[PDB]
Amino acid sequence: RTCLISPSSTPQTCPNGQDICFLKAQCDKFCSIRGPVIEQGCVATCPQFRSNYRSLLCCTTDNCNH
Amino acid sequence: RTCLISPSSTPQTCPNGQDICFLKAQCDKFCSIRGPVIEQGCVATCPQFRSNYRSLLCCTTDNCNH
Repeated sequence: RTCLISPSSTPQTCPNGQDICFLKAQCDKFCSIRGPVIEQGCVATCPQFRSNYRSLLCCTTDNCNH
Repeated sequence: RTCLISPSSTPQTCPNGQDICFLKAQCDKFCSIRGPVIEQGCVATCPQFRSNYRSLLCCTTDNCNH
């Protein structure tokens, strides 16, 4: 499908297998002052939820990861 | 924490030990007369991604499940 991409959050077209879009907010040792580290794009699966995240969003819809 | 709750989406403090809130949405047959079934609450572990799901948001912050 198509999903949004990180930095700029624009559209990009997945390859076969990347049927799912995601938005992932994760925390470094400096989550509290910097903020979480965001990363969106095309995944093939929904990444299992690491304790360090402020949140995961996994959606099958184009550009749904926003 | 206090997470948003399904039928009505009023905040409710997770039973001590449940810190992550989630928002789920899948379609059923009336997925065109109403839209997807939306279920939101408190959990222990973020739910397993499930193919037949329109979306699944797992966040750890108050009433974020929205």
